[PDB]
Amino acid sequence: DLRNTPAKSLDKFIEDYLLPDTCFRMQINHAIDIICGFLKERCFRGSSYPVCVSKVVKGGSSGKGTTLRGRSDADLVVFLSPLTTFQDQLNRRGEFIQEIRRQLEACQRERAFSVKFEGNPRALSFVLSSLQLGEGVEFDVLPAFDALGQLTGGYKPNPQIYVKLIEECTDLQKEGEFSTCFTELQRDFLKQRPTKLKSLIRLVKHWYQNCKKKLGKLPPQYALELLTVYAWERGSMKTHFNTAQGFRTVLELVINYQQLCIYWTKYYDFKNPIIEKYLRRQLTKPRPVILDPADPTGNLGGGDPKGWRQLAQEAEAWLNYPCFKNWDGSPVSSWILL
RNA sequence: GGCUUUUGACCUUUAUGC
RNA sequence: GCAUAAAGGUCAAAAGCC
Ligand SMILES: Nc1ncnc2c1ncn2[C@H]1C[C@H](O)[C@@H](COP(=O)(O)OP(=O)(O)OP(=O)(O)O)O1
Ligand SMILES: [Mg+2]
Ligand SMILES: [Mg+2]
Repeated sequence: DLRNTPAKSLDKFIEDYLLPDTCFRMQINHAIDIICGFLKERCFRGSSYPVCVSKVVKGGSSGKGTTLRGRSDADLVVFLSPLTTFQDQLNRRGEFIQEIRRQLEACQRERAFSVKFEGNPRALSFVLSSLQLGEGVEFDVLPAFDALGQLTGGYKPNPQIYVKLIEECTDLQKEGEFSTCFTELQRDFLKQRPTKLKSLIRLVKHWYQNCKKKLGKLPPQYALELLTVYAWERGSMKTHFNTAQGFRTVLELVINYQQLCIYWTKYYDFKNPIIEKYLRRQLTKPRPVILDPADPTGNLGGGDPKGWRQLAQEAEAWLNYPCFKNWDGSPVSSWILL
């Protein structure tokens, strides 16, 4: 029980309940190998029109290394050559959702594996079960347009790519509805972080699931991850820190949701006039404001004022729980941010 | 400090797709 | 070169146990 776990033993809680088991990371690497192989080697050979898979991006928990044991998805982004514009991705993702299912079910007719389902939807979702899986791994398969292309790190994406995105997102009314194209940037924001930050994120995520079971409608889990990176960057910066403090710090950010204005300039900045103007309007929006580091149009925590109202009421309640109290019963401190 | 596990960086391969 | 999985090597971060 996270609620009754002493603050001192939070790292032990993460170690044997949250950190991936070797069995788990073996279960996942295999399940991915099956589908990556499937997508590349059979799914689109039989071409009424040449469909080429340029990439299959491992994203979400798996890509970042923020997986909860036995509870994390496998999120695979499929970059297709026929998808050439963002609107192409919007207009044609559904065709490809339906085709991939059709191929998977054909591969289920052959006894290669089993699969359980489940423009309009964003992803194909299913539980894959092979011989060496059985209990099955859950999947989200995301067809997407390669807006970034192949790229060497240590360099920002071309700002023109973001000019296109912003113009396209506002010509239409779907801001942040193309975050998928920038999954590699979403990933590399967390993937290279110090180890214990990912651990802390795992802890925050499990706490979040325990609120989802209780409250139902809630802000995206990604928002809470970004809050944790924010809490870490502003209140610590050490590879070695106090988990109970960081956990309390994130909870208080959630409480301070009516004041949050958070953004990073890792993949975009204000040098380009069109981006500069858009970003500045974004920081103006009602609180909280949590910009996706990979997508300036992606405002997390922008959807539900009620969702944060409830999440803050649970976080407030949690501050009295044994996990924020030391041996002597004194409260754990929270970091003072920047 | 010892043992182990998790998460990464870089380097070299193998299969596969582009 | 990029992407997935695997194999070898070099380095590192943290955690569990002692
Ligand atoms: N940018 C976003 N905006 C709104 N919702 C999002 C966004 N990104 C993800 N989600 C939601 C939709 C999905 O149904 C749900 C699952 O995301 P997911 O890919 O599984 O992230 P994750 O892998 O890091 O968390 P998990 O621990 O569940 O695996 O989160
Ligand atoms: Mg996932
Ligand atoms: Mg998912």
